[PDB]
Amino acid sequence: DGASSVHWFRKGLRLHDNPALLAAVRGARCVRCVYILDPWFAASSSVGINRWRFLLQSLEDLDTSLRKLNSRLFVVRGQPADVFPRLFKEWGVTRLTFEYDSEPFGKERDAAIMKMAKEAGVEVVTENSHTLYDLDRIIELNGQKPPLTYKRFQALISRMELPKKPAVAVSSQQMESCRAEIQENHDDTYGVPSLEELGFPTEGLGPAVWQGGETEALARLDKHLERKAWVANYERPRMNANSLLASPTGLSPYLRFGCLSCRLFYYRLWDLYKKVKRTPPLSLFGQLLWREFFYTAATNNPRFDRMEGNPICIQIPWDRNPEALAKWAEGKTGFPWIDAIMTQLRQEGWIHHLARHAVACFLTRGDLWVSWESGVRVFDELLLDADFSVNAGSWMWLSCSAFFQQFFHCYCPVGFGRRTDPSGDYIRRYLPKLKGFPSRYIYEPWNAPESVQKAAKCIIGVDYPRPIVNHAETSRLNIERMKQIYQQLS
Ligand SMILES: O=C1NCCN1C[C@H](O)Cn1c2ccc(F)cc2c2cc(F)ccc21
Repeated sequence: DGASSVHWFRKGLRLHDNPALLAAVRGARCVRCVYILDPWFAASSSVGINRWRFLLQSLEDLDTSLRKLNSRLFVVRGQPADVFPRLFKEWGVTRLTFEYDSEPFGKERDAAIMKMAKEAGVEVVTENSHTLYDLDRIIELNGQKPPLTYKRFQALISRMELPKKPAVAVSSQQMESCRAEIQENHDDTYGVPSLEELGFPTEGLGPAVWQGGETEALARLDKHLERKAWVANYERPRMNANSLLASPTGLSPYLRFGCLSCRLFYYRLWDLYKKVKRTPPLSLFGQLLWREFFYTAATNNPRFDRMEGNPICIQIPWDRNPEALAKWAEGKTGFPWIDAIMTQLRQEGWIHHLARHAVACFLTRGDLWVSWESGVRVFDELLLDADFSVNAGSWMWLSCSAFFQQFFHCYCPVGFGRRTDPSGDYIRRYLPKLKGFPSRYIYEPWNAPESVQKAAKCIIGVDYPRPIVNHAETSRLNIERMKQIYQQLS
């Protein structure tokens, strides 16, 4: 008997490698794809324009793909626990499918939905295609606790099956054939909203730096895996000035929203390795494996993104310093390297991993001694590839709050920028107020003589702030403080 299925998009915003959507379609007489938009989400949230644009463009891409099959995405407004009982009744739903969510809050949401579906006679299929592995299997093999060091994680997955291959494509014919009739007034209720409807400024015609959606994700995957990009990205990567700019082959926002399947990426990367080198090392997959590591650590920890009550996080007496945090968040620290990175993050929504090391170091154990929790919140607002697991996980790792086995140094907020871009043009691009400084002073403009500041038409302390701390004194004190925190544990 043919099901009436609803496939629920949350992440996994794609039609390729979507085993949950396969389960919705197989043996269905009727299928509807829904995204549930909580109309009061923003009331509790301060998420910025770049993440909203990326989400909306991802939903518009799904709707465009569904229109090719004479169907539509249903953007249902409400909270899942409220709308699903109505949808079940009104649409006569017999099956609900969705990609598994490992994050503690989503797991609790989904468990409640599964209870309500069971009560209503609705079958539920979930598939764990957001990650490479069954995270619960990793934890099970580790004595029912997540690994807390990366080598242990690698040992565990090294005695597990390989990640599942990407699922086969849903039949275009099957999907158009089993579609729900779209009403002409679909957009009364179920349309994808425009950015201007969310109060954001009017969008231009030019493309975003990071255009959302599955179509863009797959085009980027293709370019990313061109042989001509193999040396630059996998054989001999270099952290140079050009690396700091958003790359047209970058995949991380698409992986985070599920516009790109991590299993597809994994096996296409393996395929390219085979062609070029004629069994790859684990390091080939490091980007995906570190992501999986943080997902595994997060899934059973509802306090993962907090310090207090987080069982894996050392309790550190961070300063309560809202003025410093606000300066850090707005790029007003007076360190042009830090400020340019935070400006790029706010303007575009992606910054290089080593630039994330730099600004997170400055906020937490390197300089300002503000809790990593506040850095998590700012990255959640602004960073396209941040989610509960990788954001908090990376901040705890970087700040030596969790996963600690050895100390590693924070980069210098002057020297690291100077080395990465000796030209200073990264600074000039994101902090044009500083553009007249010669490259000798542009990373440390408080050291420029008054003659140079006058000719650069930027007087430090007036047109651009003085550095908010003395880095040499502050970082040595902070190192001393952290060392004592850890050595005292004995
Ligand atoms: O470089 C290394 N070594 C081990 C892992 N890794 C890559 C990091 O995960 C990159 N990264 C993030 C990715 C997503 C996100 F939402 C937040 C962060 C983030 C926060 C930090 F404070 C510092 C690094 C950060």
